[PDB]
Amino acid sequence: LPIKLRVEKAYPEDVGKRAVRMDKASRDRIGVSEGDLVKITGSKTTVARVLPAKKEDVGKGIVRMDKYERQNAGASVGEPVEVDRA
Ligand SMILES: [Zn+2]
Ligand SMILES: [Zn+2]
Ligand SMILES: [Zn+2]
Ligand SMILES: [Zn+2]
Ligand SMILES: [Zn+2]
Ligand SMILES: [Zn+2]
Ligand SMILES: [Zn+2]
Repeated sequence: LPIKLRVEKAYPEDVGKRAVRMDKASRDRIGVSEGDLVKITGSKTTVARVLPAKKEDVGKGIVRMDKYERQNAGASVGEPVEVDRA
């Protein structure tokens, strides 16, 4: 089973990276470490590398995604997506 996390915007420093940020609890729940590939599915599905959360975001059930990943997952900011190992 995947986990669900709420889409939020990427920090500018991560825009144009095929990568998303999620905290360690979230990584632990799907069994991935920083640098591994995750599958992300809103209404569409895409893949991206796992980055750790910024400190301000630890413990939040969010996943930070830039515009390209949001487009490819078919998900808007504030909507949940399913995240699983790739
Ligand atoms: Zn920064
Ligand atoms: Zn990207
Ligand atoms: Zn790993
Ligand atoms: Zn890093
Ligand atoms: Zn939507
Ligand atoms: Zn929000
Ligand atoms: Zn749902």
